[PDB]
Amino acid sequence: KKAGPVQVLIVKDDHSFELDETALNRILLSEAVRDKEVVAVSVAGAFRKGKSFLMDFMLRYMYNQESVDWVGDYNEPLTGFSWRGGSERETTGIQIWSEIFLINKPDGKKVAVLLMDTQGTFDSQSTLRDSATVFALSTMISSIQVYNLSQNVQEDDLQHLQLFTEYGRLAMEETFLKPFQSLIFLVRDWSFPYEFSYGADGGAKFLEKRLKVSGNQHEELQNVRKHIHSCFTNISCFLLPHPGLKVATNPNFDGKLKEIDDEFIKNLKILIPWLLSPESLDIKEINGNKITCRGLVEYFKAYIKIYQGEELPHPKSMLQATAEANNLAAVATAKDTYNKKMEEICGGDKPFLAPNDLQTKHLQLKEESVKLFRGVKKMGGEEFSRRYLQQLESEIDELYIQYIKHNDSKN
Ligand SMILES: Nc1nc2c(ncn2[C@@H]2O[C@H](COP(=O)(O)OP(=O)(O)O)[C@@H](O)[C@H]2O)c(=O)[nH]1
Ligand SMILES: [Mg+2]
Repeated sequence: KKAGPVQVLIVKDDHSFELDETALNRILLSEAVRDKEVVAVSVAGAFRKGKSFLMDFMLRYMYNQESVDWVGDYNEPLTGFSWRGGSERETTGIQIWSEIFLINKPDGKKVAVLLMDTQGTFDSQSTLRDSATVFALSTMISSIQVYNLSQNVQEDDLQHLQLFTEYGRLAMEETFLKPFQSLIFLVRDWSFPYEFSYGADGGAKFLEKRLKVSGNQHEELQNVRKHIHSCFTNISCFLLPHPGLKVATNPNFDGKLKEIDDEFIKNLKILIPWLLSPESLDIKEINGNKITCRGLVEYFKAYIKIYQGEELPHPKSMLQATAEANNLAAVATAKDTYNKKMEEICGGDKPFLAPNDLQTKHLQLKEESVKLFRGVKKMGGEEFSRRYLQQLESEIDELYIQYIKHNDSKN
């Protein structure tokens, strides 16, 4: 029925990660949105840090682009669809919004925006692994990762980034492109507007001090500061102020808007567009290929097989995963091209085509669609690629078959 948060990936108590593929397919494989280039916005962070709360206002904005006052009526309590849904009942894992959002970039492109909520605990390793895995995945998939910290970017906050740098540096060498898109530090209750101002301007001078290496204090947090900037195309920071005390000292805050502090609402109002304004949306791209919702479904499947058991994958294994998904996505794109181009000539209905003619069109469009497959960059390497080549040839042969059926409907 109506939209709500659907728990697509969950961490099992046995330390294994189960991905509800079916729900993922309902959402991203729907015909309306399947073929759209995709923006994947994820918020990740500790439990009980104001994530859902924020993500509300992200929905309020998405369902109300037109409004100047999407934030809502001040004398009315906050209402609308809710990420908090059933109160937690909190478990490490990833939630996505049941409704994908369709939006036009300034250049007329109709993109799909996917909202991810990433919940995990960050305290004990047997509990960090899962979190760092959920975090890994979350970041791997997302085009935009907003990292939701409480009061400051702390060393332990920067620690969870360690897992990427190893994999980044590796991916970077093999692809010759930086591996991740945008990472955003969202500092939650900033209390030094006199040291750095709230919002992006100020958030950025803050992040520059915090990320600068060689307090001499840091240890192998040096390694992260050293390489963090090479792994991410862009890294930014937003200083968000305290919601006021009615919001902080209450669970499932049911108050009216006026209850929320003014400077929190002031700044919340620039923040959300900042992240999800049409100009600000960043299309997910791996290797320099833009990714399709269908395409994105491949990367889920691939990365999930990797994080099985307590042991975490080595960059090398992750890398190989990215190769699978990257290769698969090329198949779908090339097969889509063949399929859609064939549909004109063969016809959704009409008109008649002589058997030998269908033959000659098919194999040229098959050879040429295979060429496009070869054209796209492949993570793994030709040898690794070649197994997928066959798959594409085989998937096209079965599409050919289906098209002789249709063709052979002219008496
Ligand atoms: N101190 C503080 N508390 C907040 C903020 N935003 C929300 N809260 C409150 O903190 C509690 C946890 O927020 P919640 O939405 O459940 O975040 P989540 O549990 O991480 O998804 C809720 O009762 C909120 O009412 C914030 O920016 N600062
Ligand atoms: Mg949440």
